[PDB]
Amino acid sequence: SYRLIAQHVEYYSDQAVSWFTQPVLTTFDKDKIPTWSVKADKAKLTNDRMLYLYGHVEVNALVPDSQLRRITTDNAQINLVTQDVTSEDLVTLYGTTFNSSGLKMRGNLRSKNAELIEKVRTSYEI
Repeated sequence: SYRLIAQHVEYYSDQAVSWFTQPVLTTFDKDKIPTWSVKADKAKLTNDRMLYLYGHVEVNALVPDSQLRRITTDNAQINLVTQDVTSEDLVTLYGTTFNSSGLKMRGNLRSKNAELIEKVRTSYEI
């Protein structure tokens, strides 16, 4: 369950793609309680429900029961059916007990897990 709100939108039927200006995506759990908010400057939605997010991507947790609180990156890709998320850019994961930075990320909004792939630094270091 999700909602996608945006300002300008263009849909082109030949490519079957929508382009959104300032998308705000809200995902919801079994009971329609909002659980994640995802914002970006711009997004492209494909025919098979892959959301590509571009510019100032920000993922925020909306429930207290999540160790991962926030993710930021220049660009990210979400599958809206399985809730997988990826970024191939620099990423910052804000958690409950420390924050982390690295190059690239893979994760899932339904399990609430996210991992950085390379060059990983934490806020508690040194």
